[PDB]
Amino acid sequence: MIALSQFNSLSKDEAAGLLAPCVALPAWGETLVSLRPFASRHALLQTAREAMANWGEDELNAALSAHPRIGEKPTGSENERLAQALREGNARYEARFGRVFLIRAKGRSGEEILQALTRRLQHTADEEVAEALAQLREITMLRLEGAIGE
Repeated sequence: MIALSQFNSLSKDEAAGLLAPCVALPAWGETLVSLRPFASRHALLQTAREAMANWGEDELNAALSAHPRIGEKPTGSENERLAQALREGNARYEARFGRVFLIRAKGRSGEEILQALTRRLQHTADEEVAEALAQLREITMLRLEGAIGE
C-alpha cells in the first residue's frame, strides 16, 4: 500500500501500473490517473466508482479474458459435499455462459458462494451479465482500497 500523496506524484505510467491489478481494464486506470491529484482517499474512491459505473458486456469480457477456467490449474463428509457442489456448479456455469464464475468472495462462506452460484445459474444471459459486472465492480473496489492509503 502506498500513500495517496505518492499516488498523486507518480508518473502517469507508474500510476497506471499501480492500478492495473485492480481490474484488467486499462481505460479505467487511465481515467483515474488522468484525474489526479486526488485530495482524499474517499474522493478517489468516489471517482473510481463513477469511472466503473457504465462498464458493460465488452468490459466484462475484456476484464475476464485471461482468467483461468476449470481444469486450467491442475493440481495433480460435509466438506466433500460442499467442495463437490462448488466444483460442479462452476462447471455448469462455465458450460452455460462461456465465462468464469466471478464473485466477490471475501466475507462470504463457501456455503454462501454455493448459494449465489446456484441462484445465478437460473439467470438469463442478460441478468447474469449484470450480476457478473456488479461483482467485478465490487472486487475492483476492494482491490483499490488495499492499494492506496490516506
